[PDB]
Amino acid sequence: YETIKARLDGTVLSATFNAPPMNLIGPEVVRDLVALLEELAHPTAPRVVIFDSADADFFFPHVDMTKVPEYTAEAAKAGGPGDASLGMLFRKLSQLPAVTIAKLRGRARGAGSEFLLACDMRFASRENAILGQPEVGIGAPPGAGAIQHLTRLLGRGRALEAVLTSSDFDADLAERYGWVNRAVPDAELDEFVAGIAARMSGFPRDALIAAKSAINAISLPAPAEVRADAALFQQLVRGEKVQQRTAELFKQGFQTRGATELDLGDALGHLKAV
Amino acid sequence: SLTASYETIKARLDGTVLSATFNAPPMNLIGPEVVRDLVALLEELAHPTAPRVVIFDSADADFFFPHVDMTKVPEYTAEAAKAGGPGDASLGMLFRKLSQLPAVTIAKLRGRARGAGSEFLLACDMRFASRENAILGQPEVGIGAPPGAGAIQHLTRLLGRGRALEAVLTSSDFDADLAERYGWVNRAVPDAELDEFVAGIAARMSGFPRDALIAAKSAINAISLPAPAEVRADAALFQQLVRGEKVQQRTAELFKQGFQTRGATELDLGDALGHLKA
Amino acid sequence: TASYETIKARLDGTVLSATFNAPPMNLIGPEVVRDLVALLEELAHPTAPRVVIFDSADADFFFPHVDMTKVPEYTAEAAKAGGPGDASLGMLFRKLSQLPAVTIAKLRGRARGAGSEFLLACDMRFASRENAILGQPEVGIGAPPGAGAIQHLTRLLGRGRALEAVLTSSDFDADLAERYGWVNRAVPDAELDEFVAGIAARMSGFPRDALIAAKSAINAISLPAPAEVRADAALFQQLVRGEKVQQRTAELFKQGFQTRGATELDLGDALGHL
Ligand code: NA
Repeated sequence: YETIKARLDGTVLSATFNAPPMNLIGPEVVRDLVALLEELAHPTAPRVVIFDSADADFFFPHVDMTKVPEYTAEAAKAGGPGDASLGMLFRKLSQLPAVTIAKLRGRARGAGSEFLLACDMRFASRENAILGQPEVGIGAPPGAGAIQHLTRLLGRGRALEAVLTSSDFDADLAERYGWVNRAVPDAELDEFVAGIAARMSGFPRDALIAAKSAINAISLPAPAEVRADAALFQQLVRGEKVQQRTAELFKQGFQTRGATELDLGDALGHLKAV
Repeated sequence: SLTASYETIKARLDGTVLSATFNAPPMNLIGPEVVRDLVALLEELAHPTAPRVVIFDSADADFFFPHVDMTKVPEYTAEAAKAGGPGDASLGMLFRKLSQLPAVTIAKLRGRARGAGSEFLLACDMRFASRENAILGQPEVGIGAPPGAGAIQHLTRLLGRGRALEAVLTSSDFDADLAERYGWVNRAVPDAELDEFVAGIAARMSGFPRDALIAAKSAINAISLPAPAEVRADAALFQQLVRGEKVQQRTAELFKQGFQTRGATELDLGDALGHLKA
Repeated sequence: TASYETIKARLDGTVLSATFNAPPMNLIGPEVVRDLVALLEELAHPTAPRVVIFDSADADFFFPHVDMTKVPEYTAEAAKAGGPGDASLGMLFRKLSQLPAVTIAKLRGRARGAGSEFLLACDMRFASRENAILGQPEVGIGAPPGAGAIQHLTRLLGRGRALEAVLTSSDFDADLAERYGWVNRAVPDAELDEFVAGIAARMSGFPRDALIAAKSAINAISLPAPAEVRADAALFQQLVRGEKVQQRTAELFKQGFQTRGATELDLGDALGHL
């Protein structure tokens, strides 16, 4: 794919997001993810997919704020009527027959964090993984699953903290809060994740699918709630207050590889109230 | 900076951040005055131009709230009723209104918060506790009733079944570090850093769009709060057991040893309960 | 107090210490299930002990898993505890969870499969840092866990960590089990007996109706519905009928399953070699 480099080692696929300049989630990333999910639904597809990033500093910084309609239209192609949202695409990711493992170095914010949250397991580099939900600070509630996943993983208090402060969390704090399964030393992370994927590679396909389906049924929101979250994000992200705050962010180097994106959580605290 | 302040709650507004300090001597028992003032504060905070964020703390040297005043239950329940509709005459329903406020609420804990005191903190949006001096507990079962103002609903969700059964059924006191490990508080913070930490959190949210804060909070609450019927059921059961013979006898024994005074029984109530003889 | 063939019981005031002792290796077989059914009946009485501490007499195991050579027999025993469609360890363990008596599982050594599910059905779990091991080997063999691990682990661990524990079928030490939420706390082995005795003692003088009321209210929020317990069992049964489970179970027996060898001592690892 244009934005996803795939290497298949047995029944384990390594899918690497490589969408220069900085791995924004735009229409091409979404299009290629839609195509990948279609492939991974095949009976003889890999049992396990490991997701990682080719970018030095980011997994995904967030969605491309200049292409919201465009990436939304790509996301719609994965679903049926009512599913024109990144949120419903990430729901399909969560329900995939393949076991998905997110391996995080560097920064994953906004829908970047939501992508990780939709995967089955998250393992993060202690030294360099950073998670955040900048959406509220910019001016919209998270629209692709953070509300649904974080509330269940973190519990009410910690989810309110993460979502409403829009602050950045290092890997150790993310582990303590439950946002990732575990923080692992950077030097051990690749081997640790490869080993886990190798565990499951030899297990009966139907057992993996049955157990995952059963756990998902208990722990995923209903589609109505996913669609409601997306609709409210889609409304507020087009609103005047978000326009003004995003305009200030653009002046300060938003969607460039600089201080604003590297330390976006901090940057939001300096924005003038609208 | 116009904002109401009350006999038992010292409230002041600095921009869009309200600081509200509970100060109800002699020892911050949740009595009718505290409940009345909290009812009034929650009504004020429903206004669209009200503060984005409220920081709650305590003026008391040793307690946030020790628990409810067990000598004034009908009187404080009557005050609590004024916050809601028919069937909402309970601290549980008052604390549900607190949870659902448009304002983001931060509980800053030093010293002891037990019973309905812990339940107040649990109803707030975020809890940050002094590592050195914060203590949490649910003494209700040890006295002889299940918690009646939300601890069952909140702790089961935050702690999970096993740890909630441990906390509620043992009525033991938890220090800040263990409270954090169990999920009763968001984080334990060194005492010397706690004020600045909480101020920073509040300052973050102070400049964020009001509608985004409210939208996100409301959606999170929808997933994680009980239904009103469950809150009312929790309250009903507590109000009846606090009048059964065992609670009356054990409460009387506790009063004999200094319950509702600033002494060993209240400073270490978790321990006191374990030594009461059946 | 009553002692049983496989459950050695001592009553001290209002605290019952019930020790599982079913040689050669504490498999959950028909005798264990029979005796557990009888014990649950006794513990329903108004003047039963307020608290029960469960432990094991076996040097290496709490319960390794069920005796897979006696499935009809132990199932028939479990059936006696419930109504139509309750002939499952899942429903038996639900009855355990709903007991008026407070149950504390004190874990040394290995508890896997339905052994872990027994512990999960108890009210509190405290584990020896040095020697407690937990695992759900079911997916590795080829079915989702059928006796409550799906329902309990998803709630206690959250989606990500539950998917990890269930899909990997890996063994978890006490410290990791505590971090993930599978046990309440990990305690040094030398302190574990005193710690658990202290917890039981806290509750010994508490009003019976308060303990029962609070436990019932917590269970109502945190237990699955009976239909979901029945469905967990049925899903396990569908997959267990399949060729892969039959084949992999046979290979495990060929490698010393249900004997005190490497396969049972280190079952998590053993599944990876199939
Ligand atoms: Na948790």
